[PDB]
Amino acid sequence: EVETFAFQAEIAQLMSLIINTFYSNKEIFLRELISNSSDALDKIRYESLTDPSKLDSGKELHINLIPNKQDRTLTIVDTGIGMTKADLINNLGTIAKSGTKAFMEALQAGADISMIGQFGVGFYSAYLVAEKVTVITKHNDDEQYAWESSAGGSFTVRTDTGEPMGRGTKVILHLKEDQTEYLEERRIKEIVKKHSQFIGYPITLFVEKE
Amino acid sequence: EVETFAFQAEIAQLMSLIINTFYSNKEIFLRELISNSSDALDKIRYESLTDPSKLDSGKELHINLIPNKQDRTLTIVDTGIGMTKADLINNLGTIAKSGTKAFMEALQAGADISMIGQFGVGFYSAYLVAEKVTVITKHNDDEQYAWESSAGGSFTVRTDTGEPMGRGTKVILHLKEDQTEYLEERRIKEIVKKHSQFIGYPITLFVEKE
Ligand SMILES: CN(C)Cc1ccccc1Sc1ccc(O)cc1O
Ligand SMILES: CN(C)Cc1ccccc1Sc1ccc(O)cc1O
Ligand SMILES: [Mg+2]
Repeated sequence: EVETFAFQAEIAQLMSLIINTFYSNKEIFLRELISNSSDALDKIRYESLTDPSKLDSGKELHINLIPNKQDRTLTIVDTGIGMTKADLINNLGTIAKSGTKAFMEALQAGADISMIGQFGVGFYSAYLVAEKVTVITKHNDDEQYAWESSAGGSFTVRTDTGEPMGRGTKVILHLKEDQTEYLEERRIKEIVKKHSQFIGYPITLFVEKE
Repeated sequence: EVETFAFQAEIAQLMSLIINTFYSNKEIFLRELISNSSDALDKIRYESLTDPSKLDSGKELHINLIPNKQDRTLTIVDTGIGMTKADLINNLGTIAKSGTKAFMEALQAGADISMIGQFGVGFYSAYLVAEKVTVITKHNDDEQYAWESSAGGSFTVRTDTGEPMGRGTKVILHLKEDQTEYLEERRIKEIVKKHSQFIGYPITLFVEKE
């Protein structure tokens, strides 16, 4: 079963703004997704402080960056707290309606798109570079699910019978045809060093067979 | 009953660093505390999206800044999710052990104290300006508690029979004798505009009788 949901009007508006506004500084999408991963890792760490069994689904707390030039995908994997099905449907665990409001009011007051993460909706900066985003997630309290959207007002949720993850979130960015620089090792390294050099979890940039 | 707890060695180390390092840019303490309040407000908002009764303890989501020159206190009040007794004992709901580690490693790599909030331990920047901090908190799942510390390696927790808060957190900064500029209306306004101008909750700066 694939279930299809409509985005709330404000989130649809946010994604259309991200897709259609001319804005050259697209590289901040990776900082925002790594920041979300770090937040998710913080959350499972915090829960584990009083219930160590929370880590039975995986003790390692890390972020992996996986480019694939054949599929034209960049995948960000974390072993953080993950998302339940209900979290996925609630705009990926965000307060996206109120966050979008505050982001829009800030843009009116002289903010720019790079400040999106201050308003809790940094995930949607993925659409600066991706035509489609697939999110695979596993939370301790639910089964493994796949969320997907190519924007256009709707997203799908289905149970994921793919590779079991144990716990965490994978964001698969199906890149736009003119955004393949974000598959290049030196480009990813540059962005991580520029924007994410002090993240408190190991970030491993995977290599590809040439 | 007043219970006294020792800080973990790493947190005690962090507070001693904050208290003893020469660092003139102390004003960032307010940005960090407002940011924590905004995070707590985001959390109760998110919970309320699927269980509206979470707001039975108070529908208003806001931040108040209350200077008191007679007591020499600056109080930051929020109606966010609040903290249970267990949260208070776990370093105010932070991952302070791992966060302190990452903050220290960043300081070695060219970070400065103003970046403390990136590592989840921004609360402790309160000790840039306060000799003592009192935290009154009420979470939906627990009773109202008061946490207190003048650093020096220990903190206390007691049930609070003061004014019932409903839900949220009050951080009371008992300011150092040479830090009373942070009670001045124009100074607080300047800092809020400089560092917190896009927070998505109303921030109300209370006035005093002269
Ligand atoms: C809402 N929670 C239950 C989970 C959660 C909380 C904070 C941050 C991330 C997350 S999950 C996640 C979402 C987006 C992403 O890009 C990476 C992630 O790890
Ligand atoms: C751990 N949670 C259960 C609560 C919580 C989560 C995130 C941020 C703040 C908080 S509570 C709080 C702590 C410090 C402060 O300065 C202001 C606050 O509102
Ligand atoms: Mg944050």
